[PDB]
Amino acid sequence: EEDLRRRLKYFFMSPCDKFRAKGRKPCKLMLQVVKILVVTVQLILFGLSNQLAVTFREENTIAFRHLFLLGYSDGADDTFAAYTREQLYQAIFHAVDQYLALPDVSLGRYAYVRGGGDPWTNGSGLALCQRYYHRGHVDPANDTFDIDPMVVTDCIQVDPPERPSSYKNLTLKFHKLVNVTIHFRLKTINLQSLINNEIPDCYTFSVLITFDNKAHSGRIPISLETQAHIQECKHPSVFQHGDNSFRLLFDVVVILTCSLSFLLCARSLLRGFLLQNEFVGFMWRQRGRVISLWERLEFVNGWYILLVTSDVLTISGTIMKIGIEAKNLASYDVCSILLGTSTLLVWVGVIRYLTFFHNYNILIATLRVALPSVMRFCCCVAVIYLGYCFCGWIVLGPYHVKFRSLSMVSECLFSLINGDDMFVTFAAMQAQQGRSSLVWLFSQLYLYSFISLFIYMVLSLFIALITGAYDTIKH
Amino acid sequence: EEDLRRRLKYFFMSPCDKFRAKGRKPCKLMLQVVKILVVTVQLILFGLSNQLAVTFREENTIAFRHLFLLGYSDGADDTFAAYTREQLYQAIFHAVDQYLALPDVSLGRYAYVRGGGDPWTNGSGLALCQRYYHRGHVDPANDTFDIDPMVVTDCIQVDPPERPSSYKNLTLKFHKLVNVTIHFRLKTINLQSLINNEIPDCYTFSVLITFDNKAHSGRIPISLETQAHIQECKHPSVFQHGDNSFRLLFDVVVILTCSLSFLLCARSLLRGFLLQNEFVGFMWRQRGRVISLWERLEFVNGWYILLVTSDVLTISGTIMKIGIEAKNLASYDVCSILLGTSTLLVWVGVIRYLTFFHNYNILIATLRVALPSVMRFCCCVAVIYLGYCFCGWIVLGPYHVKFRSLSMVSECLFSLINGDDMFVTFAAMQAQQGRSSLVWLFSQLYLYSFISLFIYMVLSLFIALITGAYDTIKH
Amino acid sequence: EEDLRRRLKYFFMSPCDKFRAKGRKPCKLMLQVVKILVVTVQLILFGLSNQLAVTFREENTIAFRHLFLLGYSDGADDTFAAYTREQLYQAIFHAVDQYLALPDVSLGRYAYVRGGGDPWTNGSGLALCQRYYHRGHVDPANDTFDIDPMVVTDCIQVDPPERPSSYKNLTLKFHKLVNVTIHFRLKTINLQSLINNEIPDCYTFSVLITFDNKAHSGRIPISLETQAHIQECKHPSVFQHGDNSFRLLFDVVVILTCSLSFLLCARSLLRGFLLQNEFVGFMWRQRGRVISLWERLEFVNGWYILLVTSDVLTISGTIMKIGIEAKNLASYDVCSILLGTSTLLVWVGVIRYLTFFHNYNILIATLRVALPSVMRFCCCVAVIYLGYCFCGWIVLGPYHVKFRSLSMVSECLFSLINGDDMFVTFAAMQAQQGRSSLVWLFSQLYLYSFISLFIYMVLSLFIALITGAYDTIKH
Amino acid sequence: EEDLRRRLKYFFMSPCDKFRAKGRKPCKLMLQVVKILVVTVQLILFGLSNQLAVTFREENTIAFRHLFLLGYSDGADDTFAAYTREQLYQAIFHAVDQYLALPDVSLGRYAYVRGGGDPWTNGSGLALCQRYYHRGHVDPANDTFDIDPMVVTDCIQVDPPERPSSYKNLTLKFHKLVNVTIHFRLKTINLQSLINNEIPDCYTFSVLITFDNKAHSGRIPISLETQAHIQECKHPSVFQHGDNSFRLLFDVVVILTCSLSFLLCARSLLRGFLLQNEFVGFMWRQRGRVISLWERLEFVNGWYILLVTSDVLTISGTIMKIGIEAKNLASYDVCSILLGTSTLLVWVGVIRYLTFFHNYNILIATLRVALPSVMRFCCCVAVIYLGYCFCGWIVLGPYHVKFRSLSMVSECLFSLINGDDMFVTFAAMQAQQGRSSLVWLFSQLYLYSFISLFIYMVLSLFIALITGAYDTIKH
Ligand SMILES: CCCCCCCC(=O)OC[C@H](COP(=O)(O)O[C@@H]1[C@H](O)[C@H](O)[C@@H](OP(=O)(O)O)[C@H](OP(=O)(O)O)[C@H]1O)OC(=O)CCCCCCC
Ligand SMILES: CCCCCCCC(=O)OC[C@H](COP(=O)(O)O[C@@H]1[C@H](O)[C@H](O)[C@@H](OP(=O)(O)O)[C@H](OP(=O)(O)O)[C@H]1O)OC(=O)CCCCCCC
Ligand SMILES: CCCCCCCC(=O)OC[C@H](COP(=O)(O)O[C@@H]1[C@H](O)[C@H](O)[C@@H](OP(=O)(O)O)[C@H](OP(=O)(O)O)[C@H]1O)OC(=O)CCCCCCC
Repeated sequence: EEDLRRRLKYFFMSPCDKFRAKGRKPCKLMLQVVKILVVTVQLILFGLSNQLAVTFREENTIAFRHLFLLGYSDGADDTFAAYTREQLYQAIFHAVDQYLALPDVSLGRYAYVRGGGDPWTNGSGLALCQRYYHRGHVDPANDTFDIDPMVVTDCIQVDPPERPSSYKNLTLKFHKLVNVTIHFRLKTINLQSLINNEIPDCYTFSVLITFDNKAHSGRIPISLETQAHIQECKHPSVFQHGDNSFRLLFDVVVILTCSLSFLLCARSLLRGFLLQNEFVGFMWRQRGRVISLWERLEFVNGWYILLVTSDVLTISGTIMKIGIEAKNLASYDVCSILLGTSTLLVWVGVIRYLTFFHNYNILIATLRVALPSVMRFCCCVAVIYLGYCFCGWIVLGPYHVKFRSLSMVSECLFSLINGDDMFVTFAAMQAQQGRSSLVWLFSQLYLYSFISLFIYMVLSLFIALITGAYDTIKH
Repeated sequence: EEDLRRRLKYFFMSPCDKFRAKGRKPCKLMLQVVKILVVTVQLILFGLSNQLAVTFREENTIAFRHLFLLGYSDGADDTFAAYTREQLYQAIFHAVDQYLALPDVSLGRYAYVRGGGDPWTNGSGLALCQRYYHRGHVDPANDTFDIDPMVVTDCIQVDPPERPSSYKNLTLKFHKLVNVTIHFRLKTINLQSLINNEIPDCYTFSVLITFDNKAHSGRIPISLETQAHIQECKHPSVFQHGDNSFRLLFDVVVILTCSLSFLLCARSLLRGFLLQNEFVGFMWRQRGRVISLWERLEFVNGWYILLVTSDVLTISGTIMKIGIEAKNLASYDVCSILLGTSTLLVWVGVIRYLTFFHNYNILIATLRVALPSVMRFCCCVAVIYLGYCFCGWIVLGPYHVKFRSLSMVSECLFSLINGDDMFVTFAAMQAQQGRSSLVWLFSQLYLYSFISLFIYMVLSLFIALITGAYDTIKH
Repeated sequence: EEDLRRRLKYFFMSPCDKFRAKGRKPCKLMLQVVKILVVTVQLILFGLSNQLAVTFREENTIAFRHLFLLGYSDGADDTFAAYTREQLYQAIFHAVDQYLALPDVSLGRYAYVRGGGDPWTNGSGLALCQRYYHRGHVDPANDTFDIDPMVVTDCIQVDPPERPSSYKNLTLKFHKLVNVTIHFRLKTINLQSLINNEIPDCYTFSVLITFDNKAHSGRIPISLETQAHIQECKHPSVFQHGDNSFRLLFDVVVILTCSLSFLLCARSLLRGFLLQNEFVGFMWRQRGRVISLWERLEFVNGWYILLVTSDVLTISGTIMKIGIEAKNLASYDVCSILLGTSTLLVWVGVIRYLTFFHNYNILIATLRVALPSVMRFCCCVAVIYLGYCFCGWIVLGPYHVKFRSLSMVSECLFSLINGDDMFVTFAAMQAQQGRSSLVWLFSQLYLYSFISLFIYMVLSLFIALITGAYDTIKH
Repeated sequence: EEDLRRRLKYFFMSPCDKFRAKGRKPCKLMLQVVKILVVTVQLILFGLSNQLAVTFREENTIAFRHLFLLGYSDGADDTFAAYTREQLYQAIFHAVDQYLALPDVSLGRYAYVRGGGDPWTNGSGLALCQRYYHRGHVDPANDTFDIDPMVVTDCIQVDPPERPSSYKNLTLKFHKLVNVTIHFRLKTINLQSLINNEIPDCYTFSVLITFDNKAHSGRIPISLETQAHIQECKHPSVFQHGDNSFRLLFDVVVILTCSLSFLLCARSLLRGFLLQNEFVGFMWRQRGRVISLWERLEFVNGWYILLVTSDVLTISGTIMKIGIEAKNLASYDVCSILLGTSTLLVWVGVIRYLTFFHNYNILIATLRVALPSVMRFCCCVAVIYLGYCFCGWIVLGPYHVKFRSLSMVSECLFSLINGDDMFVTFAAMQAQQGRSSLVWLFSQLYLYSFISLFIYMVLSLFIALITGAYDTIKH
């Protein structure tokens, strides 16, 4: 520390002592405070426009399941099937007879498409199709079965009449069938213009009823899918952009203020790297050996590496959100994560504002001392925790529904050590008590030892590691 | 401490040492003990009269949903709707045909109103009305839509016959409709006079059936509302006030005894302010600087500021409860909070009676040392906790019902760190596993990191702060 | 300690040092070990005979609800009612037509009673009765109502024919009715003689169908009750007492061995009282003042006061269980508590056998040091906990079902601080969000402050009191 | 320690110091690392072939309950019964009429058996049978009942016609019947050859419909059972073993590599026993007395005793899994436990690899110091915990369903101290509030004292034992 006491001990510095040494107003500091009030308000004005366009989308799918499926009651979306050979005829014919008489029984003013796509012809609106094996003759107890898997697509085409036969002659070959699908499209007008007070959207659905039979087990599940394709509709109206000028000028400010904060925060990371040369350069190997890949990262502080990354995640989400004016992108799964994960990192930066206080620093710096010791112990438990996942998946696998796959076993074993759906899993074991009573005896040894290891001892380590790292900050 | 050792060290004083110095019987202390046995008994005699008048009110609404709605089974109050154009005709006509034949199928002896209100005429009892746009012609794929929002109120009036046509000619214009409401009123006699043994009340309901269609999505929810308007009914009977003299003389005692305790407790706050002049006045800036806005509030003790406020909340609730004899106020939401929040503060004052013991003081004064350190750490977590609310609301928003609004996200994320409805949220993510499988991967990173931060570390700080503030009271 | 070092320091004594001083085999100690293996085996042989006689009793009530009630589906035992005036005629007539044709549609071989009781005549088996007000004429909007409460009992009597009219002329006066009940009895033969291999029991039920209308709110709940009256049936068979001699000789051993242990344990309490005279008698007020109501109870040890009481509870339950041979007592609610609470106290006496070990004593004597400090703090919380019960019962009372009475509020507030039915209570508040939106704002302040007081601080005191009383046993 | 400092202090040795003394590459150590990647991949390739063969098995049983049972809706598998004498005729006849017309209404191409088993004749496919008492005449109120238990098996035989009467004359004797069963078998072809691309399996079911009446209580539960008998089906096809050569050569590697690791790990246990002779042999009773059955087990380390046992459990599960090629064994309950429990012990051996680090050893060796003290305290609680099981089973036994047997009481009392199904048990007590109101008062003393003993104190001992054993590893 020969020459640069004025400069190297100005880098390591509390921001409240900036006024005493030289003094300049915090135009560097309060720029990040603006980012709190600019990014959050962007998300609320976008999140309330996404909430409106889903509660209309998911309430046409419910209205499509009652008009197009035979005997649909609420709550049954997985147990709804067809078990006889005459219920599958009555489910296909009811889905078409309600399509050929749609604007006389349904309310909402839907209209047909006269489609010209790939699973349609030149003048069709409905296309029910079959898939089955091209050559097959199976018979149990006379075991000459021949399988050549090649799907045969025998589509049936019918058009909708509006202003005032060849599908009833349908054969399915039930010992050969794979699945029967139904394709049609409907256009509607979103009449939710109370909040917009301007031109609303014009939607175009795509309903897919699937009579899937892949298990070949005498059970055909029936479902319904939609893909709400959204674009503008050609209006003869005028002056839409009187209210459109209140939302697009606000989104380019985020492109500015997060990138204007990307200029200043990254430059502070350049200034921290030039002072690495000034420090070890004049320390000309004086204390033997200086750099051991730990003294270089002292200049690199963990808060500027967070705001630089949070500016990249924000600027990659604002460009995608501009694709709502007229652009033909339909991907809200990517656009919402890039805005959502960035907003998670913007808010946790306020802890740095709470860091420079002498009474909050004790409550935070224990989470930097214990953060190695907690994460070290999490590797001694995630070896044990992966042990009970493979043992429960193959023994309690055929008999129970909760223990079926490792995406579901690791959710039912992790919710059971925190105290939820516990007696439901014990009471489900006793439905197989008389049925193969040795599995029930192993399911009592499995569900008593796993629950009394991660609650009574392993959960009690995480209490003792924080308290053991709380006495070492003031004693 | 020159002159007032007899007086300033009589203010700071344990109440059990009052007898030794001068000595007077505790007519100041035991007045608050009477307030325990006067306010609580007021609430139980009022709470058991409110319980009787609601279990009659909410069991006529259930009886109105079965008589007036077509196909109403229990448990369905949100999934009950109408999806075709003929089920809405059969739901309006069944609600009127059971109104024009009400005293021949229903038990309970209801009677009509012959109403003279604002949505009625001079001689009507039932008024079904429409609302629709005044000028509209929408059509998808021929996109000339014109909207001028102005509700048109085409009410239909019909009267009930009792002693031994123009509504069947109803058209709704389903591509233009907003909502269809139904207004009528019924009067009944509360025959629950077992506990009263005197004149009971006479009610007048107001049933509102709402065929609301605001989403314009092919789904019309059906509901029913009541506002039980309550006043007396003109009796030719005599001597009601033989049992009425057991409840109104007891309520003016609370007006006395809480205000007589407002005279003595506030005067003790005046006496604590005059001794502020006697203390710092004769300390004529002797130790440099005395008052720094912390030494003034030493005279202000936190228990007399609580009982003064609890007397204002009580006296503002006793005046409102007098409006049950003959007054025409109908507001129980304000009257019950003013009594309920006051009773919460009366009971916690008993801790002051448990404060002056040498074995309970250790168990309470740790909650005054740790109360800063817990509340400081709650500000370092409510910044993180508001981070995960915005990230979960826009990503897991369209796909799930629990994560729909911040009034519901902050209830499902807070119940998940205490161990409830945990596996229900994990099993609801896997219904969208094949459907857009990148959201499911983010919902595993979101629901494993949020749950292992506020249970394994942050919940383990609150254990270490109490223990760290429990060793500093006896070591 | 002058004279009785041989005797007073033989009273205070570990039982493993009994062999070294004088020496006698533990016929005093191992008598209590026999009580472990005699009382527990009595309960299992009695508990498995009570389990068999209830699963037959509660599976005739389910079979009676399907044969005698119109439209009874499972799961609905509180929502089952009758809302129109014609459904109450069809529910009474179906309960009688299935009684007059019972042995032709029902399986089980039930038989009639030809009853001679108090609500019957000389030759009747079925008695449907009415109760209504003797003088009443109520009318809303012409408010001259007169009430004279006196029940009029107009019973209708009909007899069952078996070997090959005046009830159809029934009028109920629905604006005057109170309730309509139905009384009959059936006799059956318990054919579950697989485990008995001797004469089984012969039952006589009593079915009570109640069309109760006390609310007068247009809703009549329908229910069914049974009282299975049990005695012997007059058999011409012989040699029942070949298997009866395996269960009554085993129950008089408990009358002996618990009372033979009442002779020795109470005599040890007499011997502890005579040595109180020998101790303070020769201490002739030597150290000033000796007895201060704490030194007398040093001789009284807390384990012999437990086994004496556990012998009284056992001997009062064995006498009652003898009333199953031929005695006409029917009270299993008293007999099972006297056996159950006694068995709870027999098992916790084994801790005394684990007390005399130098490695288990540390784990138990912390529960005698902390047991004052935990119970002192439980009085500082049960004052706060009773505060939130009265505030939640009157504000969240009319709007919600869980917060209806203090027998239910104190179960829903206590299960919410341990982590169960938490999000169910938050999601039930938002069904009244638009309906009177100030109650919903108070229900967020009520259900966030109560849950973050008894989990984050008050639950963290009980961890700090045990740890603070665990360092004071070895440091 | 005279002669063998080179040898006895080479046994006690960290494996990272093996290179410094003599030096050889870890072919002993990394063999166990191969066992991680060989046993786990064996379980995933076997677990995904068991998952496919169960989701076909349990989706034919659902398809059999809708085709063969009258009025079967989903969710009712215990409440489905028959209560009148005409519903049992309509349930037997519907199960046969859908069997004699099975290949005309059902999809899946099932075929009959023409069975030649023990409950069949020479040319039958369906066998409905009766069981009843051979001599019985019971009558209540004329109490001459005679019972001679001997089952009479009156089977009725009928054959299925395919290419284009004596069962309708059936009498059941309902006052004498025991149960009515139905036996038939069906063969189907598993058409799930997408993942196999070769010859699939050929199944043969066995459906058992049971009209069991053992309670004789007017309720006959109806159920359905299957035993999917699996073997090959005689194919005229060729070249199945092109894909079969990818799974059987991988399973004999586990037979090698776990037994090749059984040669080296057991030899290390032989070498630890020869050095017991070298240690105490040259210590010729020098320090008085050496071996006290604690110094012998110092050579026996707890990790080699675990891998030897885990090799026996693995080699006993690989031999059983070979019985899937052509062997006629059908026992997956034994084969999955021998693989599952072995895989649990393979994964926990990785803790030994995390043991030899100076920062993970503190987090693990506390679980060897506290493991006595936790297990000692678990014996002082499992005496109390067995006390509340017998007290709750006989008092809350007849009235409630959750407290019915000790296999269910010990699951509902253990899930209640961890915070699950808590308010469900409190709300179930209040359904018997008016009915025998002294049991309800005892159920509040029972469910408030048991829950505030094992959460507020006993759960707080396990936190204080870990923290008390964490300060004794670094202070
Ligand atoms: C005369 C008009 C009517 C007044 C009738 C008065 C009848 C009588 O005998 O006087 C008592 C009076 C004390 O009452 P005083 O008016 O001062 O009131 C004090 C005041 O209420 C404090 O807040 C009380 O403390 P705490 O909240 O309880 O902790 C305290 O209660 P307690 O100590 O009373 O328990 C009181 O001292 O004496 C004196 O004034 C001091 C000596 C000067 C002599 C004054 C002689 C009157
Ligand atoms: C004679 C009538 C029948 C009595 C048959 C008696 C047969 C015989 O051999 O006498 C033993 C008797 C001791 O029994 P004793 O009647 O005093 O009974 C004592 C009493 O039961 C204590 O409560 C026991 O303590 P603990 O709850 O176990 O902790 C203790 O048990 P234990 O120490 O026995 O284990 C007993 O000392 O001796 C003496 O009286 C003292 C010497 C005076 C000589 C008396 C000679 C009889
Ligand atoms: C010749 C027959 C085939 C044998 C081929 C042998 C090829 C060769 O180079 O010999 C090595 C052999 C050591 O192997 P050795 O048979 O004694 O086996 C030891 C044994 O397996 C221990 O349990 C191992 O400890 P750990 O579980 O790992 O902790 C240890 O492993 P490692 O130390 O090996 O890693 C072994 O020492 O040397 C000696 O015998 C001692 C010197 C005497 C000279 C002996 C010269 C052969």
